[PDB]
Amino acid sequence: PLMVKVLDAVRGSPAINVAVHVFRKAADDTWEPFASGKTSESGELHGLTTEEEFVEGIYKVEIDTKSYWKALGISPFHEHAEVVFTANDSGPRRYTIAALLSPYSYSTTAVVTN
Amino acid sequence: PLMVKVLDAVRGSPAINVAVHVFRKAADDTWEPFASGKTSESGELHGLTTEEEFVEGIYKVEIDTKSYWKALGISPFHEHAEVVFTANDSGPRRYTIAALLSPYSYSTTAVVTN
Amino acid sequence: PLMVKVLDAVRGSPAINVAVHVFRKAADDTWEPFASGKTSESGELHGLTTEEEFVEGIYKVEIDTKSYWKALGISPFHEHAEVVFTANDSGPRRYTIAALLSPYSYSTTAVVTNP
Amino acid sequence: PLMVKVLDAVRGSPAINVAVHVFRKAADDTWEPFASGKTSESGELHGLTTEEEFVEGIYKVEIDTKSYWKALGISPFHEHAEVVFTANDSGPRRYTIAALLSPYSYSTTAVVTNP
Ligand SMILES: Cc1cc(-c2nc3ccccc3o2)cc(C)c1O
Ligand SMILES: Cc1cc(-c2nc3ccccc3o2)cc(C)c1O
Repeated sequence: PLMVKVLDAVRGSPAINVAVHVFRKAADDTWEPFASGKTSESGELHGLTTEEEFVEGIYKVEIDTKSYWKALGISPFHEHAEVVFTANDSGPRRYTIAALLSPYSYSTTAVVTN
Repeated sequence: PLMVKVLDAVRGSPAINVAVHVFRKAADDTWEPFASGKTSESGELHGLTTEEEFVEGIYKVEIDTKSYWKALGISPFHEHAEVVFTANDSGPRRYTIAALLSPYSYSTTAVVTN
Repeated sequence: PLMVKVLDAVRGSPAINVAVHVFRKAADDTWEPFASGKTSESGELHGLTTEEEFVEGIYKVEIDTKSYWKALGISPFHEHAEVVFTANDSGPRRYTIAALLSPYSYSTTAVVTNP
Repeated sequence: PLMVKVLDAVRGSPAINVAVHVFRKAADDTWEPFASGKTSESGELHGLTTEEEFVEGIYKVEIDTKSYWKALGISPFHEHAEVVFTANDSGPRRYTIAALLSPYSYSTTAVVTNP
């Protein structure tokens, strides 16, 4: 039900081998680790969770943009890119979180479908 | 070698049934019709051209954003979104032109891969 | 009534010295030159037109992004970024056309105000 | 030395009355409140800090986008837009953090200048 897609606006390419960490907000308002991985050669990270586990709640997707840019020898602005949202059962069932990265900027969108 | 992907930033969805026209710049500097279609239920338009036909040159991809927004009952700013680029044989072989649409704004990127 | 602002997403800076050409669609459906200029050290281009001259019409703002990137040593994807819109069709408005540039991407927005 | 600018991509306008909270990472690795305010009728938030107070550190600018959209009748995707960055680590700089908002998307950039 959750996929993350990361693109590079400098090179016009997928952003490959980017670390992504997903957290779920706990009852005490802290962020508990939920899922993680590294983007593939297509800039995608699949397999993070299952329908059973991905219950309604507040989630944070953290994309390690700084390390990505540093590996390319480029000085970036942000420590990371953060996407924070509520999963809602009454909306469509599949969430794609997409991010388009530049050294001093990023764009993010959600594509939520059935 | 050419795919167009259109997303809706208001609804968080693919932008479905959007008209897309591709033109190739002619020797006399006019834009000659090249390919066209309507985005699918996934916001994608595949099958526009072939490797044989998609020779090096300057291309324009015109996305009919105004009609899209009007069909949703939303007043938009732009007449259309235009993406103009050179196809180059020495770069990667497959071009995805992606657009992320809002009523008064849009984002576009190119994902060029082998 | 028409201002253009250009930012560089690689440098985190205004995009300075960017050429901008504005056209207006004529009665015969061709794109007539309307005005032109270059962005300043703030990434802004002011003074393109006047409220008298900026009548209703369909306008195209062409931002010459390719030349900008090439001069930074980047061979960019796009030839230019074009922004096409109807202006002043409910009376005079002020338009800011903003663009944020990367070598293989850009975003553009408009801020439209009624004086 | 720190300004926040917020634009609305649906309306083509400044995003007015947007709450913004700035935090700074403390020695113990927690996010300490640093400053806060709301965007003006221009979509800008000035006066958050001073060059004396805005020392080197890791800062988080939280833009309360959800509340903004809900008040326009749109149930948006994100809880907020957060911008996290190291500041002033090569001496004082001026930072503009800009955000362009849609219900299911945003973009953000920084403009960093050396006075
Ligand atoms: C211009 C743009 C494209 C995308 C985009 N998301 C995509 C997903 C699959 C294939 C191509 C894609 O392009 C995402 C964002 C946040 C953007 O600002
Ligand atoms: C297209 C765009 C414009 C801006 C923008 N930032 C601006 C600052 C002052 C005036 C107009 C401005 O437009 C910011 C972002 C994150 C964008 O994606």
